Amino acid sequence: REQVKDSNGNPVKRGAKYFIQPAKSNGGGLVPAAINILPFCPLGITQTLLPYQPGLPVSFGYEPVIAGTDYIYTSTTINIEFRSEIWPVCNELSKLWAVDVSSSAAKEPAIIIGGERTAPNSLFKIEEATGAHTYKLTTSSGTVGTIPGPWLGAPQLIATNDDAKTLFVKFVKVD
Amino acid sequence: REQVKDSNGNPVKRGAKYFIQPAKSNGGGLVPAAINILPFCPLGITQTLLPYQPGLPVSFGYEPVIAGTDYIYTSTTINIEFRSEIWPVCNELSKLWAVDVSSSAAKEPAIIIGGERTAPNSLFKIEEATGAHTYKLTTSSGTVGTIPGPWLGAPQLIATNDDAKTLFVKFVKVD
Amino acid sequence: REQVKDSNGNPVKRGAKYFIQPAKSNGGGLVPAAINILPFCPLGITQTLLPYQPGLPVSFGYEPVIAGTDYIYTSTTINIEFRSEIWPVCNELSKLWAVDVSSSAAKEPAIIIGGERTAPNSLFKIEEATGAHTYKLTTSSGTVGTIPGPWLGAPQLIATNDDAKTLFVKFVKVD
Amino acid sequence: REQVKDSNGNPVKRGAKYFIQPAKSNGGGLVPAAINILPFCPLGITQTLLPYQPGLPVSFGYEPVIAGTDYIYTSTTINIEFRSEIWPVCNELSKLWAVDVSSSAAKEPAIIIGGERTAPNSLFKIEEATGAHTYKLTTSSGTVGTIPGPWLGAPQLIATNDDAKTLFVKFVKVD
Ligand code: 68G
Ligand code: 68G
Ligand code: 68G
Ligand code: 68G
Repeated sequence: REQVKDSNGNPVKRGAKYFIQPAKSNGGGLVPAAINILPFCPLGITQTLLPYQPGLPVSFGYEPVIAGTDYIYTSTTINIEFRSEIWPVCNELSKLWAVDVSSSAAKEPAIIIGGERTAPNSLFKIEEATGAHTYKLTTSSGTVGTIPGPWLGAPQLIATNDDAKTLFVKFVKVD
Repeated sequence: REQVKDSNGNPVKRGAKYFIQPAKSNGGGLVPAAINILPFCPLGITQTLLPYQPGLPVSFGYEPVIAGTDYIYTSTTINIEFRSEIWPVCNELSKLWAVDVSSSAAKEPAIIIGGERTAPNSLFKIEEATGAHTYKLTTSSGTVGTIPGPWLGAPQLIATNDDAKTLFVKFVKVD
Repeated sequence: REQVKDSNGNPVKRGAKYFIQPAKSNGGGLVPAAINILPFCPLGITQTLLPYQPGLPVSFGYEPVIAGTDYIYTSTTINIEFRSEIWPVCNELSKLWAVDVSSSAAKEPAIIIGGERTAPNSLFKIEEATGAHTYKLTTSSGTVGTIPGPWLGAPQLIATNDDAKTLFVKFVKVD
Repeated sequence: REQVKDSNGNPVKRGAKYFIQPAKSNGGGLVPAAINILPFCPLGITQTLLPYQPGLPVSFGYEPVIAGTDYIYTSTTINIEFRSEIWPVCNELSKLWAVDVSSSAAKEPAIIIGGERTAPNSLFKIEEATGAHTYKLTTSSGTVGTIPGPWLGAPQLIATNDDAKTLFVKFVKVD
């Protein structure tokens, strides 16, 4: 396991703010977005198609434990949380990424917003991918990938074990 | 072929306005509704969950042809069009029901709003079912049925060969 | 004070279901609708422009008191409440009509959905208007009238003391 | 007239892409946003409340005329256009900023999206303010200012002669 690095080569700091930006793409960062109409909670996660939109920042925290370091390592379980002062819907749910485990979850389940910090579906690992400062995210339900989503076909995050669907990302420090 | 009858026993007249109401249901009539987020045209068709809502009016017209008669007969191809002065979106498409034949069409294709009068996918038949006063609609892609749709699970219309999904309806003359 | 009558001449029953339908109009009954974008709660009340839409039913209950009668009388304070099994937004607020008394209320304040049963802003009286089975509604902030609202200019309910803005209605028993 | 300068001291070039960002603000750049519900075209312009969102790019072009120079000068009439491949609504109107001159225009009219290049209401000037690198925009209806708008109070652009409402901005060169 190695220090995960941001897009400028510096190791990623626990609790600090990063945009997640899909490598080698015309569109922008990852953002919350409704994936169902009504009810529209929990929200899904999509890549915006808009080129200079950087994403909504997130920060990473270890779970469990790791009373050692202010730095994020690969292959080690974290929670991923959106960081926003404003959050005008879905307020009874958290901002933690989580894999949909509801009774309507799809065979490749959507990644939603609203996990509980300790529940197994909220745990991710960051792993090295082939590509400088390029990574992938995994979960116990599969690797994070995409399919075309409901907003003009923008990529929507799901968990999948189809290798051709993996989402490759880099982490861009919020400055 | 028999004369199709409205919910008061009278023959259904070509060009007059009817609500299409699902038989044996605590919900209301059939209404346009978005089935996709963006783009949201073409519109789909959904049964409203609200009990007192009668649906949006439609009318029926022979296609092709038929100049013998004022009435609508079973087993005979017609167009079905919503009738509404107010139509604030998807103005580039008609108000004619049609089966989705677009490149993204599901295996059980949605019934969408926007057909061309002579197009094959715009032709329906009315057929008798058991009782009442009760009918079904058929197209060359299958019988009109429903699945749970994006508006709190409200039934959404589709063309299907699954007999368990048949939507049984009555036609309520508009005042 | 007199028994208020429905559109079919029968006195109005406490707790029973009625559509409120503006007299002498091309459009339909009164319905909840968002009057602001975000936040969209509390909901406003508009007249739908769609001709055969009857409104969302309401029922009237005395407040205070009146331990006497199953019948609604003029000039006597009631609450007005929307009656719907389904209510998919604004759930932390009631379905009682009320006059907006928030810090952003307009000089002619909107009628909103969400009053508290005993608060003074949730109290209405039904009064006779010139017209058979025609009434108006009043509140301590003024008579219920309309202005053009945000949905294609559909009439939105407000409280006003401008006599030219009064909304004249009839009560149509839900059958 | 002076050469207008971007937030890095370089002269602003006609036709190149800039974000317009409000000076001294915890919110982001300027973006199209619906200001009316239905119809929702034309779009208005709002400052986003989200801190890391840079706004949607614009570019500037002389109108009329001026073929001496590549750069944008103060005190000189230009068009301002949003620049975006993705434009999923209001396609019947341009991406040009304009002052609302429609029959429903407020006393301090909204700045809307959809002007005609030669139309008077589509002409702006850039003027210096105090520091930085800081400017304002003016039109023949007044200076561009803001009021709290329909998206959680986010500032919405309008033309005004109220000096207390002046929006002070910098121009951030798009990468
Ligand atoms: C429900 C709540 C949400 C959506 C519907 C939606 C939804 C979305 C969508 C609109 C976009 C991501 C997809 C995309 O790239 O779109 C690209 C941009 C467009 C397609 C053009 C503008 C779309 C407008 C804003 C929506 C019009 C609503 C239509 C008319 C309603 C149709 C309803 C039918 C059922 C009839 C988006 C984005 C987006 N969202 Mg979103 N998002 C949310 C929720 C949140 C939310 C709580 C947050 C934290 C403040 C949040 C953040 C956020 C950020 C930072 C960003 C982006 O940069 C965005 O990519 C962006 O482009 O915004 C313009 N979102 N969020
Ligand atoms: C886009 C355009 C459309 C929808 C999104 C939509 C959509 C819909 C839906 C709302 C309903 C059918 C489903 C139902 O039973 O719901 C029942 C009632 C509700 C679910 C509660 C009210 C929902 C409100 C009105 C909309 C809120 C939208 C949310 C906040 C957007 C968030 C989106 C996320 C992605 C962020 C409906 C109906 C409905 N429609 Mg619809 N419909 C259209 C389009 C039309 C249209 C052109 C017409 C001809 C005038 C038209 C008519 C029409 C009629 C007559 C009726 C009904 O009686 C309805 O069943 C009804 O209950 O209206 C309240 N519609 N139409
Ligand atoms: C937020 C929640 C709501 C709206 C936005 C909205 C809103 C509304 C509106 C849509 C209509 C009343 C005004 C009217 O006559 O419209 C007439 C019909 C149209 C203009 C065409 C269809 C409009 C579609 C459904 C909405 C598209 C959403 C657009 C694309 C979003 C634009 C967002 C911008 C910011 C970018 C309406 C009606 C309406 N509502 Mg509404 N209503 C609600 C809320 C409720 C609600 C909780 C209930 C109890 C189930 C409820 C009931 C209800 C009933 C029974 C009825 C009607 O009969 C309605 O008049 C009707 O025509 O529905 C189609 N509504 N409700
Ligand atoms: C209709 C079309 C539009 C809106 C409703 C709307 C609307 C808006 C709003 C949402 C924001 C600006 C205000 C803001 O800061 O909000 C900040 C973030 C939020 C308030 C949370 C997310 C709200 C979600 C995305 C929409 C939910 C709609 C509700 C559920 C509808 C209920 C309606 C009731 C009547 C029933 C916004 C932005 C926004 N827009 Mg917008 N915008 C448009 C149109 C466009 C448009 C054509 C473009 C060119 C691609 C476009 C771009 C654009 C960009 C780049 C950005 C931003 O960065 C934004 O500030 C942003 O934060 O996006 C999330 N927009 N655009």
